Amino acid sequence: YNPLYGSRLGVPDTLGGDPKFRSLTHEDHAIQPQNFMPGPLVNSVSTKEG
Repeated sequence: YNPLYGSRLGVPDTLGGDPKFRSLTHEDHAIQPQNFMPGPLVNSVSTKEG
C-alpha cells in the first residue's frame, strides 16, 4: 500500500451484536486490510519452540 494515505475501508471498532466501524488513518499500519493471505505453515517452529 501507499504509506501516505489511510484506507477508504473501515474496520471494527466496537464489538458485539451491533458493531461500530472506524475509518483507518494513514498511521494504523498494522490493521491495513490485505488483498492476499500469507501461505500455509505447518509446525513451522524453531528448535527452541518445537
